[PDB]
Amino acid sequence: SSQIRQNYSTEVEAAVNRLVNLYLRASYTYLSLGFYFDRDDVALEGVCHFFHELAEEKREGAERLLKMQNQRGGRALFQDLQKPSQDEWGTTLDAMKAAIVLEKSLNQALLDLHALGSAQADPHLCDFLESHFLDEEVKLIKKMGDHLTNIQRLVGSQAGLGEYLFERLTLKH
Amino acid sequence: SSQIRQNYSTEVEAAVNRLVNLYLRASYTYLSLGFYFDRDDVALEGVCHFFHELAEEKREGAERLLKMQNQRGGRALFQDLQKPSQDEWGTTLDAMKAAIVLEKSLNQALLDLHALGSAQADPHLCDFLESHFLDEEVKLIKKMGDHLTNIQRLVGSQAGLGEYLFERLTLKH
Amino acid sequence: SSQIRQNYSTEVEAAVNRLVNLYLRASYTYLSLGFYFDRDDVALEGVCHFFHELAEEKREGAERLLKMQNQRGGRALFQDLQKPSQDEWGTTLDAMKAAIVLEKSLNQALLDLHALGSAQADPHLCDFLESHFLDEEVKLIKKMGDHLTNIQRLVGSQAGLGEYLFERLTLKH
Amino acid sequence: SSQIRQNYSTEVEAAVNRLVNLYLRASYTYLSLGFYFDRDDVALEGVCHFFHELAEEKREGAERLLKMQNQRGGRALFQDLQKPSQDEWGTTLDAMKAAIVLEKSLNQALLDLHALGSAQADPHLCDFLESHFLDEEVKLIKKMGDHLTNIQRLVGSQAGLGEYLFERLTLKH
Amino acid sequence: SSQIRQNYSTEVEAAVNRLVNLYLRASYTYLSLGFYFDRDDVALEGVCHFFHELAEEKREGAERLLKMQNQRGGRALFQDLQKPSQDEWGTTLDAMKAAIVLEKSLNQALLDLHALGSAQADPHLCDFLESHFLDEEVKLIKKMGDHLTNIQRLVGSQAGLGEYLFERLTLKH
Ligand SMILES: [Cl-]
Ligand SMILES: [Cl-]
Ligand SMILES: [Cl-]
Ligand SMILES: [Cl-]
Ligand SMILES: [Cl-]
Ligand SMILES: [Ir+4]
Ligand SMILES: [Ir+4]
Ligand SMILES: [Ir+4]
Ligand SMILES: [Ir+4]
Ligand SMILES: [Ir+4]
Ligand SMILES: [Ir+4]
Ligand SMILES: [Ir+4]
Ligand SMILES: [Ir+4]
Ligand SMILES: [Ir+4]
Ligand SMILES: [Ir+4]
Ligand SMILES: [Ir+4]
Ligand SMILES: [Ir+4]
Ligand SMILES: [Ir+4]
Ligand SMILES: [Ir+4]
Ligand SMILES: [Ir+4]
Ligand SMILES: [Ir+4]
Ligand SMILES: [Ir+4]
Ligand SMILES: [Ir+4]
Ligand SMILES: [Ir+4]
Ligand SMILES: [Ir+4]
Ligand SMILES: [Ir+4]
Ligand SMILES: [Ir+4]
Ligand SMILES: [Ir+4]
Ligand SMILES: [Ir+4]
Ligand SMILES: [Ir+4]
Ligand SMILES: [Ir+4]
Ligand SMILES: [Ir+4]
Ligand SMILES: [Ir+4]
Ligand SMILES: [Ir+4]
Ligand SMILES: [Ir+4]
Repeated sequence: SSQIRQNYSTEVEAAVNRLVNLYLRASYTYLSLGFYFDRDDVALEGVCHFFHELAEEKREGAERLLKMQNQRGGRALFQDLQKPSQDEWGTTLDAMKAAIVLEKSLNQALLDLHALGSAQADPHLCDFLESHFLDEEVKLIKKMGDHLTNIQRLVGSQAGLGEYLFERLTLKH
Repeated sequence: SSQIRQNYSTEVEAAVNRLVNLYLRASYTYLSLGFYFDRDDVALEGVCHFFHELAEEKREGAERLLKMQNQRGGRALFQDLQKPSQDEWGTTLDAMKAAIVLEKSLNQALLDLHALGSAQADPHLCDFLESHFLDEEVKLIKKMGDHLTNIQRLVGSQAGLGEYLFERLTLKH
Repeated sequence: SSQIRQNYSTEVEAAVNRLVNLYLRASYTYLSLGFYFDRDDVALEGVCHFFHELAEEKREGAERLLKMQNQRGGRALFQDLQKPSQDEWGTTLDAMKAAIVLEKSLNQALLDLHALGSAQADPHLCDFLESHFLDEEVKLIKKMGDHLTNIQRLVGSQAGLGEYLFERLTLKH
Repeated sequence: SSQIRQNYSTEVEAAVNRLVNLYLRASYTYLSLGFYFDRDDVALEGVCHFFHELAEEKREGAERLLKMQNQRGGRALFQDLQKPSQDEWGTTLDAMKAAIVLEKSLNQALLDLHALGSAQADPHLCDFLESHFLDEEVKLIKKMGDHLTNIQRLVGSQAGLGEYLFERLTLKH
Repeated sequence: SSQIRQNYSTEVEAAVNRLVNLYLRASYTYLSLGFYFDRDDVALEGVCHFFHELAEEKREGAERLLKMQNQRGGRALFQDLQKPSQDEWGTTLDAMKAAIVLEKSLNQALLDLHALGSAQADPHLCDFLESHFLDEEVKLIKKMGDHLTNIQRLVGSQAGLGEYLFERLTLKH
């Protein structure tokens, strides 16, 4: 409310609600990725676990944004959550490529909101993103890039072997 | 690589490689300062320890920059490391004056890189420097200034006495 | 200084300063090797760790030489540190071959300094090298030779598979 | 005896007996130095302790030589122990200068015996000296040189002040 | 001696001395196998360890036979120990095939000595072999046969890969 709100633009408020929607959509995408790798005809437990953990992390990011919206006196507004872009996610390589495309879209949304906060002279917003989001996203994208390189090295002429070995020896089960 | 790189300018990448070189050069200067105060004809153990700890801290700073270069998808490029500016470092006062000149050159390089990141709208870079470098450097320069004042108070007409007492009663052995 | 110096030739003093430069150059080479294997497009953590540990070990060797220089009353003299011979290090096999070439150059420098100490009738120098350097170097070169053989066995017709498996099952992560 | 003796020259045997005499004489000199600094008109406890510890260390060195003489099948032969060179030892500076002259005479005797062992192709003798004596002597002479430099820095125009402060703040009480 | 000897034939006594020689020869063969797999150009630590443990076990078997020879009042007689049949042992498969040939020769010698004890009505001898040797040998030969099958499965078209993986994932390091 207006009782606490100070230096918190309507533009930032609306962009925070849109970023909550993006993070919840990303969480839903990772929920779908994780259950796909739990199928009996896919059966890669370390890949399931990897994506299920990211579903939780993206939900938590949305909840931290909503907490901050209320700390600044803005009002949460929820929109429909679109379903994920695919029903089946292919190989671990296909899934990791889709994940890094998703993360770079979140990172660009964070950078766009930081730029809006900078333009609005909203240093609390800018610090909030720097402290809780920007480095978490750079670290995650580096880890996904590391995983992509290792998955790609393992395809060789024996793709099933490579997919098994990556799941067994890199990912957590 | 281009697989992870996002919002990371070639200007920042090059300036990070130059700052790694500056931090490694500073580490090498402090290595030389510390071994000079271990000479049998100098023999000030607390001064040796002070500079040897700074050699480690500046190496660690370079390694954190290199880690960040790879997290952003830039490429580390190493150059020759120039030898320190002196082979013998004079009195503890001379050495502490040389140290604060070195630290203010590092601090200005940090501030210049922060300004470049600001101009490039690179908030991850700016936060990285604010979080791991800028306050560490202000604290160190304050401590060196405190030490300079105490060393200067102790010169009096008995410079050897004063140098001994500072090493014994302020510095760590 | 001349206050403590005894049986410590100017030839040995100068050769110890050159060996410090060689060890620091080797440390710098291993720093570069380790950050190359941390690139997102290389991404071999066990290889990164292997080389980063050697960077530390070679720095420590240089510092033990400098300590000994001062214990004998010689004077440390630092020179420029040349950059490593490559900016990119190829495969783990290429990197391990470069590492064993580097180590055999250090070992020959140790053996040359031992021979000079022998010729100068400097038994403290000879014992110092025997006690802290010669067996450490033989052990390291044996381990690198063991690793080269295992890497070479794994190339087969599936080089990426082999590189992954060596990193996962031999090297430490 | 001839029952165990092997590769142990009569020259080395005699030189070991002479070195025992030198170490016992050095022990006796340090006994005198320590009791002089315990006089009520001298009264420098940290200096007393420093020299009394060296009296013990030099006795222990003689006893290790005698143990080795019997392990090699040589025969200990004792000679008269000459009294120390002074009855009163002056200032801490005078005493530390006398101590480093004494230690460099012991070190030259060690180096001479090592050279004789080398010439006699007696590697057990050479290793024994390298392992238990040569580095102990280099470390001690470095510490004495460090102390001389600090004592000299403290003389200034207030020699009594400096002598008190060195004893209080460097030496152990 | 005749003071304790009872029901212990000269035939059994001589055959026990021959079996000691066979076990010591087997120990020597396993010593050679283990050091071959420690070569830098072979470098299979789990294979080294496997054979070095068998060298110890075969020595211990010989020592238990010698203990029993003296408990029965026979007299140990030692013969020359022939060197192993090869200086280089080929692949892990070649080495494991040589090991099972060696073990089946030991097992046949045990069975022959049991038959002699049976014929001599020497139940202490027969029980001694049943209790300490016959099942140990059946268990070892089963384990070697298990290993041969797994090594053979791994040759495929990538023999170096298979040899590495067997050493890493079956044998102990
Ligand atoms: Cl709606
Ligand atoms: Cl260059
Ligand atoms: Cl220069
Ligand atoms: Cl007499
Ligand atoms: Cl014979
Ligand atoms: Ir799951
Ligand atoms: Ir799951
Ligand atoms: Ir799950
Ligand atoms: Ir900002
Ligand atoms: Ir693991
Ligand atoms: Ir987990
Ligand atoms: Ir597991
Ligand atoms: Ir030091
Ligand atoms: Ir130091
Ligand atoms: Ir140090
Ligand atoms: Ir900023
Ligand atoms: Ir400290
Ligand atoms: Ir690393
Ligand atoms: Ir590393
Ligand atoms: Ir590292
Ligand atoms: Ir030598
Ligand atoms: Ir393991
Ligand atoms: Ir480790
Ligand atoms: Ir005393
Ligand atoms: Ir005393
Ligand atoms: Ir005493
Ligand atoms: Ir020698
Ligand atoms: Ir103290
Ligand atoms: Ir003490
Ligand atoms: Ir005290
Ligand atoms: Ir081994
Ligand atoms: Ir072994
Ligand atoms: Ir072994
Ligand atoms: Ir039977
Ligand atoms: Ir074992």
